[PDB]
Amino acid sequence: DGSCTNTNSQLSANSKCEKSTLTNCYVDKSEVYGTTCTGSRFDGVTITTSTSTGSRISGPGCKISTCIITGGVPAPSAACKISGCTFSAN
Repeated sequence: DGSCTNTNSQLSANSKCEKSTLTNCYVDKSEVYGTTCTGSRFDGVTITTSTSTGSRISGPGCKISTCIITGGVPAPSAACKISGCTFSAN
């Protein structure tokens, strides 16, 4: 019972708790769907089940699609669909 799905990190206590957390995540008014954390930072973002956790993710209307790890890095996610998003390391 860690606030919906926050048992170690912070999903903004107001986003989409559709996935537990590891020990390094602080989102703000966002929407994630079965997404992993491990190491990353969110803030005003609407993403779905995505393995992107490295840098900070923000967007008043950002839309991601799965993709892979992040961290201000492109990574092998050329197949990822990101539109209207602002991120850069965490």
